[PDB]
Amino acid sequence: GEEEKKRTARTDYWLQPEIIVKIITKKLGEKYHKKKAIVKEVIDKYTAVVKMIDSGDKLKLDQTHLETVIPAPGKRILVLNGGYRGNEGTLESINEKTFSATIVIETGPLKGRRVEGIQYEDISKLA
Repeated sequence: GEEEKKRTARTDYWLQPEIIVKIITKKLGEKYHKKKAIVKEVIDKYTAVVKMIDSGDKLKLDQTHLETVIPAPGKRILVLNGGYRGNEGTLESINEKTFSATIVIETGPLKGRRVEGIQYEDISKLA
């Protein structure tokens, strides 16, 4: 949004369970590279368990081995960072200019908050 924060780095950990991420590490194999997996469990916030959506395999990858993926408008997302982090949102529209998205909070008393400028790195495709 209209923030004087030139850096959108809220928290260095962004791994939340029940989100889809893309494996950009290739460390476990190319069969896992650029593939989509769901976080089954986060261990130490910087490390999480991802179950391959396609392969079905259970992997143990660090945040640096994973990348947040952004769905289409109308889909649910999990906001990972910011003052809304931990909440669920619906993707309204994306801003590829700032690499951010417009999401509306769908959880708690914050439900109904359509907040814009949420970086693709601060949200994830909800499982």
